[PDB]
Amino acid sequence: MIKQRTLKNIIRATGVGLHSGEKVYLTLKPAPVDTGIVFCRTDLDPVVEIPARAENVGETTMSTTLVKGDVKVDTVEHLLSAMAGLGIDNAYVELSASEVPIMDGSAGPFVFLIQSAGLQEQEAAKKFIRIKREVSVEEGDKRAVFVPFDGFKVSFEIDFDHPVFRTQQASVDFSSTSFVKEVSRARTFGFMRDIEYLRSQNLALGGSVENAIVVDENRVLNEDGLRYEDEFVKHKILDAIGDLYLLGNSLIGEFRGFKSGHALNNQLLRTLIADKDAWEVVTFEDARTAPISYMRP
Ligand SMILES: CC#CCOc1ccc(C(=O)N[C@H](C(=O)NO)C(C)(C)N)cc1
Ligand SMILES: [Zn+2]
Repeated sequence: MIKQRTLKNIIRATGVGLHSGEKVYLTLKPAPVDTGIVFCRTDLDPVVEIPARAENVGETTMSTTLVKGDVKVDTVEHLLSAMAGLGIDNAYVELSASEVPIMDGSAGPFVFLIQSAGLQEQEAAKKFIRIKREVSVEEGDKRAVFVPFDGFKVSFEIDFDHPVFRTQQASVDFSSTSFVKEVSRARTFGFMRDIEYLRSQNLALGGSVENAIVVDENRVLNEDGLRYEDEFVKHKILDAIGDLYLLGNSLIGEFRGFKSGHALNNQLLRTLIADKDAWEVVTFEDARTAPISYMRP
């Protein structure tokens, strides 16, 4: 069988929230079978747990935020993209603040911290969600779609009227290309002109060339340039993988994004969940037959 996975050992990371600018401690802890991903705010008294599920998504303005009453966990998408890429089903995510650390702006440091500690396969089948029919959400010129596909594929299109914006479309098939090599290192991006407005709203407070691609009026400000020729659209793919992982199970299908973001990604998940005839929970007794393959633990 394709087994569920958790962490072999507890791992720790320190960083700052991209939007809050606040120092934060992140701890990833091994979790038992069928736990899912659960956030734990250890700076609160009492401590608050927020399961990483589509129903707990409260805000989608700049990042995906989880909410439980008056308690929040901001910018969960890059850590969840790393967990989805590596096939982590169960984990406790302890945070000392309301925002996950931005690290270098990509999923790269999270992928490394997890792979350093290593993965533990658990004696229970991994549950997948197969897309049986097309599900789509549109709002204005923005669109987010699930199409049946025997594997996992992400297609994305962005349309920025800026001189820096190169390849604005990309399609990644996870049967042909690894998450680690092709997507994990794609950093988040911001426009210098927006950062001014964002900081007046207490947003992007921790943003810098150290954790983001910073775009000027005509070029990338970062001394060392880009990690990929199409790093902007590859980061949008990284975000969709993370937002989609809030479904709580790995998807077997194709995601297509057209100028979409966190808000529409969550709306698509909400529509899929509601449209129960569009999907089915499946397990694979033989990994040789399975449409999605994961790296050895
Ligand atoms: C100096 C300096 C600086 C950096 O400042 C910012 C400001 C905002 C963002 C942001 O909103 N990013 C989003 C993201 O990746 N959500 O996961 C994205 C790409 C979907 N809009 C990123 C960096
Ligand atoms: Zn992002």
